[PDB]
Amino acid sequence: PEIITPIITPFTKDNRIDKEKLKIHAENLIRKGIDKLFVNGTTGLGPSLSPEEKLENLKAVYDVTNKIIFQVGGLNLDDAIRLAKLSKDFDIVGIASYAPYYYPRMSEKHLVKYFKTLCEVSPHPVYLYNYPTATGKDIDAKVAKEIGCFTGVKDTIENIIHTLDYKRLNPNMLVYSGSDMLIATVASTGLDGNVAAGSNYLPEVTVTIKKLAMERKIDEALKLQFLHDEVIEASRIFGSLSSNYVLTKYFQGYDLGYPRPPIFPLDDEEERQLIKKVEGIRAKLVELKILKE
Amino acid sequence: PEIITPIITPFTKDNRIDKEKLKIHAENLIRKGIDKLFVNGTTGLGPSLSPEEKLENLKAVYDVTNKIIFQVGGLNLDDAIRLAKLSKDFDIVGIASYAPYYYPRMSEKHLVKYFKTLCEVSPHPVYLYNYPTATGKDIDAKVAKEIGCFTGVKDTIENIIHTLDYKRLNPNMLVYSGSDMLIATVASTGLDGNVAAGSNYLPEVTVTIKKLAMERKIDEALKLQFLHDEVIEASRIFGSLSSNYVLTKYFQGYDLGYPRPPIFPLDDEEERQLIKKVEGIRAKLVELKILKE
Amino acid sequence: PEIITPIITPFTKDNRIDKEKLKIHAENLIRKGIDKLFVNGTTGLGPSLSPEEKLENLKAVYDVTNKIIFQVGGLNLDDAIRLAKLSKDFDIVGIASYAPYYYPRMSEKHLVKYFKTLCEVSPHPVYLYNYPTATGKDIDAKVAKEIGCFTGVKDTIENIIHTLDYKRLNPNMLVYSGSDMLIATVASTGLDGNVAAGSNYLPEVTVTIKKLAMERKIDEALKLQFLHDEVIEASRIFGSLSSNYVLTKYFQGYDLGYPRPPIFPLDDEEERQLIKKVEGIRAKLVELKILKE
Amino acid sequence: PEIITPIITPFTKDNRIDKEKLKIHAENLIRKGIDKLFVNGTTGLGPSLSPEEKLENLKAVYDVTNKIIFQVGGLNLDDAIRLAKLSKDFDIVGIASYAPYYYPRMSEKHLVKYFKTLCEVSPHPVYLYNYPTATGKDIDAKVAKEIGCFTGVKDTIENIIHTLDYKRLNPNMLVYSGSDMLIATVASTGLDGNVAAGSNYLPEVTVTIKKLAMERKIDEALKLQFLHDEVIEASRIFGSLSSNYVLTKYFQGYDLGYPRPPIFPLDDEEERQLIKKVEGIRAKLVELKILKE
Ligand SMILES: *[C@@H](C[C@H](O)[C@H](O)CO)C(=O)O
Ligand SMILES: *[C@@H](C[C@H](O)[C@H](O)CO)C(=O)O
Ligand SMILES: *[C@H](C[C@H](O)[C@H](O)CO)C(=O)O
Ligand SMILES: *[C@H](C[C@H](O)[C@H](O)CO)C(=O)O
Repeated sequence: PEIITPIITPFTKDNRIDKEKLKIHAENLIRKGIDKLFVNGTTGLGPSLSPEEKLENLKAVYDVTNKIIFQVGGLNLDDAIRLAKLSKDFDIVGIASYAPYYYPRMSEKHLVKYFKTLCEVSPHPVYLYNYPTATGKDIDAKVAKEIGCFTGVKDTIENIIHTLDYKRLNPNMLVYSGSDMLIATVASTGLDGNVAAGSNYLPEVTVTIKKLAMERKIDEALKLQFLHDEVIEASRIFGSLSSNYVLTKYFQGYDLGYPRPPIFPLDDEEERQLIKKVEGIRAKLVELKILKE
Repeated sequence: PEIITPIITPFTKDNRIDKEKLKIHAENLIRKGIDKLFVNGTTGLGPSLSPEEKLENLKAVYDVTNKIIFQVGGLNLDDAIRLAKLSKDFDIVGIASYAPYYYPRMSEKHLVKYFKTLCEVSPHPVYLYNYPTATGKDIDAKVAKEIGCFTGVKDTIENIIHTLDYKRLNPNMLVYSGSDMLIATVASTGLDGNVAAGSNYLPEVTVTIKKLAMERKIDEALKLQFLHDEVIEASRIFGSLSSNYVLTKYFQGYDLGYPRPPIFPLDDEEERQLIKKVEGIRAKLVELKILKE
Repeated sequence: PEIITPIITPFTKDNRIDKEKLKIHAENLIRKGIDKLFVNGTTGLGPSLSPEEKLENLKAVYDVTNKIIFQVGGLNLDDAIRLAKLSKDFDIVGIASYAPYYYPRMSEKHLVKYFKTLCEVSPHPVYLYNYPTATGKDIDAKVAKEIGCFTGVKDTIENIIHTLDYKRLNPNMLVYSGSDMLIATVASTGLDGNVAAGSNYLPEVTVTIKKLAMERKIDEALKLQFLHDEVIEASRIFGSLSSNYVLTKYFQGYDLGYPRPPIFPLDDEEERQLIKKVEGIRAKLVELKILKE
Repeated sequence: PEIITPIITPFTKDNRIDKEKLKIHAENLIRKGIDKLFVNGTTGLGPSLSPEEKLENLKAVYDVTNKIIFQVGGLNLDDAIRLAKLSKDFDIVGIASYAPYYYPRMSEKHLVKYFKTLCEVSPHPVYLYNYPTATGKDIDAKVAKEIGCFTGVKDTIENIIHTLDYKRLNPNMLVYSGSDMLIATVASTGLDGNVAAGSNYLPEVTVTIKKLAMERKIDEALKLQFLHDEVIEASRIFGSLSSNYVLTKYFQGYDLGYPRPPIFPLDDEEERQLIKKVEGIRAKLVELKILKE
């Protein structure tokens, strides 16, 4: 199974993508063993990016690696098709899309038509990004089977039965969990890996969890998974999407600029409180030799 | 109380806004007794419009009327602030925003900041568009009070206790329900009216439910409310946002072109089946003299 | 429209029904203008009562009045049938049942059969007690129509569109809201009344809101409804079912003993903090001559 | 890890517990390798049982094996205390309780006090039965740690993150999933097993999944798990609690009488239809040498 990072998008204080900070982060993740990078995902604020900015993300990360799944979805199908077509010139792993968001109670037929349209124009394997809480609707294993053209799915949902059903109904699909908390379990249970937001700031931890689980060191894998869970939980206190920038600086040492408002940066008081929640974990990880310092 | 129309956005065959068609629709709404037009709302596919398109919509409708509430919200706060500022040379009723959508679990602090920012830059009264199911979060009476700068609220929620609480906690605030099914009830119970999607295609009915209820003719208001409910229900069969276009052409006699995919137009057969569901209702309304021929 | 009290079941210090206190409570409710008493409801802790105790509550209240709806539902259909049958010697308004609770995913067919079974053996008119949050299932206007034998419905739900639909789909059905916060609205919108927990302790307030709304004094009815809402809200702080006991003694001047654990009594401090939250309101109602003091 | 059966309670035509049938089923389960029996659980319709019937189930099952977890909870705490103190004379594994069900919005303090009360009187280890959808309340790993007296937990929830959390926050606690669909996964990931409704009718399948997973034959375990999932899905067509009876007689060859209405028995036609849905699965199981024929 693989660890895939939904890469954060660094923005400048002028609210533009900071390409040079993006490349440093991408080079580091690849160096520390991350298999592939998911670009324009939730963690990268994809829904806050214009199509031009989605493409800009791909270009900059493509300077570092071709190990990329390129998220192109949105509420203007013509723009999503254009991005899909444009990816022809990049030797990447796949494109992806979440379901059309915001609008409640979209028919099954319309949702299927949306995805099959992307498949029809896609010059690469197409990944489903299933995230019901964010998008307001579910594209479960049976609907995915009906769409019929997915190479893989990232299933972000608090229900592993739901995730296993993709494998059960679609044996040749790649099936990933969107949870950092499930890296040990997913590697234990025959699933294909994790697109793990926490691998932005602790790629070492997520890779080592997966390694230990593969080795069938399940108790050791769980011990480390449970320390990583505490960092995930600390990140959620002030808002994980914002906290991810702070934790990446803290653990990896380079910064990633600002998020894009209304995803606001943590203020000084919030940062201090976040660091006090994780510095002990950071000590344990250095002790364990997972982190250098 | 008032009937406000979240006006449909007509698109051409090639996915641009049909400005002349939008002006015809707007003019007919005003002439048929609609009080204001809520531009770039959900019914208008506001989340699917770039900021420039949001501005185009305001300019087209403004050629017809200044009775406008201009919705400017989005996931790029620099863009919504720009739209808010640009509205200064339009003598309109107000600007509006839904909450930042898609991203789950955004903090009270951050949501509060987003809306206080818009109010800080706004040259007009600001209206809250509260839509928990689409945006994934709720800006209730309490949070509205803490933001402290809203002139009015559109509450799209089935819970009328929730809507009544805006008035309870903010006595001066104008408070509209986002439901077509609650026109008689809103009018009876001391609230300020409805922002009603179905008034796009049946403005005569929604204006008449309001008036009946205003005159304490509750049984009659309800009779007509219950008829209108059947039309809402039929619009949901193939997708209300797509169905609104078909109903407007059917009931009002002019067309509004296409929605924007992934809000896909109904096909011929769905159009036919939709019309069959509402024929006998059209007939009742002609007979009641609410509609002509 | 009516105000109906889902009467509290006072328990003794050794966890038995206090018959004398229940008769004293029932006399006062009837004296103060309450229309009917709903016995073994949620407020009465019906699900915590054995079938014997549910009969005992009926016998006691019936000493005071004929104006009783007798709730008999439970997870043993034979006991519910037996309570239905035993009601034949009581000259009461009707019997009632919530849907079978606890077990999720019960089929529509098995739900219809449970209610049709009770209608088949009932010597009295049958009222639907619809409470989806408590029971885990919804018996909506269309399901009620399918069951076909309800004389009325109490709909405890935060969605008045849902409550209105009972009237729409079943024009002869009596339709009550289970909300205290909706007394002004329900009377202004053509529904039949409220089965209101808060009328245990403020029957005078509930009757007055209803009267003011009936007389079309909506702003007066709201002002009063909004004050009542603050009392409801205070009661939720430490748990409504437990607080109702404390409030009834505070406002009506007699003791109602204890709830039945695990609905635990308020402790001295909770009781003191609660009274502190409503004492300003008690003063205002005295000043308005709604409460005599 | 273990497979624990939440054993069905067989009822006679006249709605009493069929002791002899219960004993035969209990005996067969143990002989087929089931580790422990969970008595008066959801599958055994415990909320539909009086305290006297809960105790009668314990006595009959105790004739067969002492490997019993005795579920005692309900909405009368005195009766649950009584059942707990009565279990003193039985040399069994433990007692258990779900949270007080039906009543929404019970405070954490009241839920804690309910369980600690049962812990203070228990003559055996105490197990948490956590079932949020059925009871309306979640007693999560943090609340479990606060209560402080649980030897183990049965977590009936699809979110395995939530189940792993009990282990994380309470490392000495026995942690079981209530899902039949998570048997391979739970065994793989270092949890203690499953309390599986489907082990009533396919005990041999559930124990083999567990053993395959234990042997790290994940693909083989999943294959069998996926077949087992199809029987669970089939059981849900006409209602799982009712269907469990028909499947047990079908797969195990003896009958378990009747459920207790409103859990109504399947009819002849529904039985025929269910069997036709699982026939082909039975053939697969025979071909895999799990079942004889
Ligand atoms: C995917 C990873 C998950 O969707 C986020 O965990 C959900 O917050 C991504 O694109 O970030
Ligand atoms: C426990 C087993 C689970 O609670 C169910 O199988 C899911 O409803 C039980 O006691 O039946
Ligand atoms: C307002 C009306 C409601 O928001 C929608 O009708 C709900 O679908 C609007 O902006 O369209
Ligand atoms: C009816 C009152 C409402 O059903 C509950 O108070 C809602 O909590 C009853 O029987 O109490």
